[PDB]
Amino acid sequence: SMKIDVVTIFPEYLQPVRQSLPGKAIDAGLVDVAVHDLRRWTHDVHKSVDDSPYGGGPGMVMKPTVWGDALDEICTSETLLVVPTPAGYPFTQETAWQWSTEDHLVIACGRYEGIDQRVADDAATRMRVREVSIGDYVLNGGEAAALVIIEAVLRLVPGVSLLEGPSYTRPPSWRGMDVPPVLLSGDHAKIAAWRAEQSRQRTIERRPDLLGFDS
Amino acid sequence: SMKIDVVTIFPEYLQPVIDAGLVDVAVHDLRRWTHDVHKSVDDSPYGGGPGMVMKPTVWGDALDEICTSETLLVVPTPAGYPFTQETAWQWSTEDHLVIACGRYEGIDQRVADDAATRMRVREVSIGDYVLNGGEAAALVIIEAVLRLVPGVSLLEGPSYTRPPSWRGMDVPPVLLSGDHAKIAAWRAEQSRQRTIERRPDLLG
Ligand SMILES: Nc1nc(Cl)c2nc[nH]c2n1
Ligand SMILES: Nc1nc(Cl)c2nc[nH]c2n1
Repeated sequence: SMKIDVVTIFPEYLQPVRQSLPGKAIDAGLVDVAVHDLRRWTHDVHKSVDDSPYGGGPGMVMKPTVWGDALDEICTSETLLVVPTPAGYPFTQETAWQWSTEDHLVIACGRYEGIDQRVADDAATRMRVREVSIGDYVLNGGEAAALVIIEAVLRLVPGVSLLEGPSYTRPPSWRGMDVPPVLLSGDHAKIAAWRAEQSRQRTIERRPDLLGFDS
Repeated sequence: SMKIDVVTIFPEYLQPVIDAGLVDVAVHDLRRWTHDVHKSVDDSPYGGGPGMVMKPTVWGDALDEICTSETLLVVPTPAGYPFTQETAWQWSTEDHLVIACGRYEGIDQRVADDAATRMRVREVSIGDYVLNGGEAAALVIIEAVLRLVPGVSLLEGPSYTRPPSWRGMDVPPVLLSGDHAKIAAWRAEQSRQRTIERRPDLLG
């Protein structure tokens, strides 16, 4: 069974991990997900986790000291440390398959302008570290990305290309819109071929990159 | 002022949303619009194959109640157009977003096609991986859009803060130099190197 530890300053926000696909995985005993408040490893009265960036710039950077202490306690040499960041390597379906075989994922959720780079650099001297992005958009922090990664990985664990075209179910006519007749015909070869043509049309239109075309 | 309605069979997933003003996020249990005592939301796919397809009659009723002509209907799906920061900026000025969360096998296509005859519909993916359902994607979309609502190229390089020395690693001395033109040039080179290494697709 897999162990996933999530470290965040917003532990309550990782509640969606519950009943859902990850929730079912947890209750089936296929994974254990534990969420940790980063502030647990602070020592000052104000529980500060961030400070202004060296060299200037807007916002705050998360302090290495607190993160270092947290990861010391939670990680081992076998840990795969996942660091969600807009500046990361792309997280893809291939990545999800790869991580689905891991014994222990630790996900370090950052906020503000991110985590002092020395945290990942230091961790990499003792364990495998993967800084990853889940897409080309900006988030306030890594927490929502952690949920996406957990969803993409867990649905692949034992025990749990091109675009899929349109799908239909009953009734065969609805608001004057009919299900494509071929889908009702029971002709496997014809259905297979129609579904391939639909997938091609959709992939060209929506994701031409998947077929090696521009945009 | 933006209103976001999310429709899902997992309302608790999305439930915990700041609470600062002109932004209302309401979550709706899709089972509210089911017709049968079993509260069925999906059915076997026409043409065969694995999985289930979400029912058009249920989704049709839900969207009829929740949507208006002004609504931007967002449908998270792995088969979508890509959701990008450009998309986020566009949607941030919308008065009403409705996010229809379904299982990845899909909502019967007639739902989106019907809706598109009376409102703007956007089927979108948030990346190149499959999720079992659109719920986590909706969280990402809501976050990416709302942080662009006032008061609601190249990769960035490494950042640093106190202490100047930690576990044998010093903050790059240039950042402490007070030469701010040089600091900008150093950061640009860091960005170049990181983009080449991690995201060469961004350079062409
Ligand atoms: N904070 C954060 N984390 C991850 Cl993985 C991201 N992927 C895209 N934007 C992102 N922002
Ligand atoms: N179910 C689902 N939905 C959306 Cl928007 C996705 N975007 C990428 N993978 C996805 N999977």
